[PDB]
Amino acid sequence: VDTCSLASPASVCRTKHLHLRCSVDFTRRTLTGTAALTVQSQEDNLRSLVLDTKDLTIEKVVINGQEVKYALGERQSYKGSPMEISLPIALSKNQEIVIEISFETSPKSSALQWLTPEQTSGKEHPYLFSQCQAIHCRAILPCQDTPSVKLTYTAEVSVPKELVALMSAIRDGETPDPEDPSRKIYKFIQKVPIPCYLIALVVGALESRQIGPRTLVWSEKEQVEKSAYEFSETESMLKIAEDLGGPYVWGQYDLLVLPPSFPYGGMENPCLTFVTPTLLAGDKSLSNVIAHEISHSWTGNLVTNKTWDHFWLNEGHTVYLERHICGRLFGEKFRHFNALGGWGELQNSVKTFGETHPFTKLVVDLTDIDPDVAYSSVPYEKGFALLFYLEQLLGGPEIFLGFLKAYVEKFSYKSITTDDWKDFLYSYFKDKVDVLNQVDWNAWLYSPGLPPIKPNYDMTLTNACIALSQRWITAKEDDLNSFNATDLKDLSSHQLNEFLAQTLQRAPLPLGHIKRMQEVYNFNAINNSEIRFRWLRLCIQSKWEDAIPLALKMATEQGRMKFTRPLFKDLAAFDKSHDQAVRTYQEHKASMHPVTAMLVGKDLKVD
Ligand SMILES: c1ccc(Oc2ccc(-c3cnc[nH]3)cc2)cc1
Ligand SMILES: [Yb+3]
Ligand SMILES: [Yb+3]
Ligand SMILES: [Zn+2]
Repeated sequence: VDTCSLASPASVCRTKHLHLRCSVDFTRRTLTGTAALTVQSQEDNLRSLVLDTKDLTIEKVVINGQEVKYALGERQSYKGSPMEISLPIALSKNQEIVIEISFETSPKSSALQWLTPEQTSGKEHPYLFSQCQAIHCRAILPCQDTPSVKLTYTAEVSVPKELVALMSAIRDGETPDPEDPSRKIYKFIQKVPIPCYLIALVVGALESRQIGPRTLVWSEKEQVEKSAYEFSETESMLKIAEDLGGPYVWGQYDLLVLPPSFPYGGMENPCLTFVTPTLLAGDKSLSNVIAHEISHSWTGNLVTNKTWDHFWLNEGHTVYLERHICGRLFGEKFRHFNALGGWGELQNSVKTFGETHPFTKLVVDLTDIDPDVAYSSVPYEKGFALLFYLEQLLGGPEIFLGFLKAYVEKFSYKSITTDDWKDFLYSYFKDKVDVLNQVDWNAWLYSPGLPPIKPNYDMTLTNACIALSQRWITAKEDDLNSFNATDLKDLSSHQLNEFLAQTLQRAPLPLGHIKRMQEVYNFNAINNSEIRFRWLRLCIQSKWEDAIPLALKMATEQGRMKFTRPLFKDLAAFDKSHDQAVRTYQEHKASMHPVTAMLVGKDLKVD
């Protein structure tokens, strides 16, 4: 039972294939076309079925060349409206039919962001991008919008000829549009069965540069060169991931660097990972996001969560693999450093939500909950902590990686629950069941708050961050002169970020301390988005008025939710910037990504 979907479940019927034929209309801000769904009946005498839709305009439904009856139910908030389709003939079990739905998206589709030329790098062309995870595919096309159903797809997308279209699929050619010479049709093929949240589309003035044997980086021309350098470790990370998870089955691994309003750090769209331009630090320091997206090619894209209640399966295992890739490239001491950092991020999420909050549970119950509202570090970090705890309990990383590879092999091309995962863990580790029976499963999986046990972490790389953070926290006015730029000479950008995170956990600090920190460290000059984000939060929470224009600029010049949401919340909580935070949000609301706009609105209590 997928409580986030209004469609017929996989026990009734299953979509096997989607053939999408659409046109991108920038003037109307609509995608117009036909979604031809190959549906297989799982029941005898099947006469109707239900699909998910959200703000879609349906023109007609054609089956076997004839128009059929359909009805749209009442809208159920963020779940959208169920579409019931009357089949022209009753279907036997395993019988297939093609249902061709003519539709148009709304300009306010929650899956899409339409950008005017002014909102892009080049300033001459418009731009469009999609983001389906978790339940926004229904706001693009009618579908069984549930990760419990996997389908292949083909697509033909008509766009203005001066633009390029890309999808989460293999590029299958381009031709002039035979119905409009001012347009081009780009073709796509996704031969590997995927859940529909993995369907993705981008249309804009895109250029590409090859960075590996199976990787192109795509972006507007202005970002191509910086992107090619930033993500140069991609091929080496793909090779390590294959060693850990088995063959890469997707063919190509391309990267698309989106405009700054992209709401997430990355999105694992198959064949075409989408990334935030906030990774463009100039030193490859934020490349763990690429390692994370690459890992999803196994954990999430091959083995998928059956419902959103089991999303931790996707994230926990991906973070676990991501940390091993970075560990193979930079050492085991670095893997422990990132892991311990992740525990800190989990402490933060638990503190923010509250230790009894249901969203702090590993397995959640999303009935009547908008998944976008539940989104946090919890499934990532509590999921990772569980796996890291199990690794230590079970004999170490080599042993636990053996389980991960077998797990991916066992469940490839399937959608699974937490019970399916636990059963296989027990089956794989049959000779260690007595060890497994010591795990407090009810607490780990179903209880809110911090996990019952904290794993063991090597402290080598963390020690200098903790030492410097503690020097600042315990410093009195007569100690401020003892700080100097030399305090940072032996710290990597990762350690600098960790020093800020540690200090931020004890914020506010006195205003004189924060002013001294700028004087000696010149943190205002740092472009690295992670570091700048934590430094600006530290300044605002410490009531430094000078930081207000810097924090407002970062919150609005980019839209990665991880940065924009806490920056707006900190600015709203500071009396000196409260009014400016609310006004800036209201002024930018129309230009923002629809999900980000909704979430920042809720955070600020501005309707
Ligand atoms: C993007 C948007 C929403 C989404 O849905 C969620 C979010 C959080 C959980 C969750 C699990 N434990 C605690 N929170 C589960 C599902 C996933 C991706
Ligand atoms: Yb081809
Ligand atoms: Yb003193
Ligand atoms: Zn992920």
